[PDB]
Amino acid sequence: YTAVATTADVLSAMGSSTAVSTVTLGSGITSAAVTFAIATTDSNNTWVDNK
Amino acid sequence: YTAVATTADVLSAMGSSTAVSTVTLGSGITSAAVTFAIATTDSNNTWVDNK
Repeated sequence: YTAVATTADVLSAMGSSTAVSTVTLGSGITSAAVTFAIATTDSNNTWVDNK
Repeated sequence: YTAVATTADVLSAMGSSTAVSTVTLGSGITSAAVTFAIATTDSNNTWVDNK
């Protein structure tokens, strides 16, 4: 009743891959990265805030 | 030399259909509209500024 409560859930409502492309294309000042390979061949791709 | 010049071109830089989906999905406070049918079925769709 002093600090606001949190009811975090795994919604996955943003699940669509095309939707993720939309949000990562028109994002603000961001530094989003992708891990897309297994640990023996893993990598991270870091791109522009909004491109 | 006083009024700025204009060199507008047909860019089609957002030619990809998903690119237009991104710009109409991540748009600001807009009123973007779509006409998607011919004169005998012509209409217009108006939707939320960013949804």
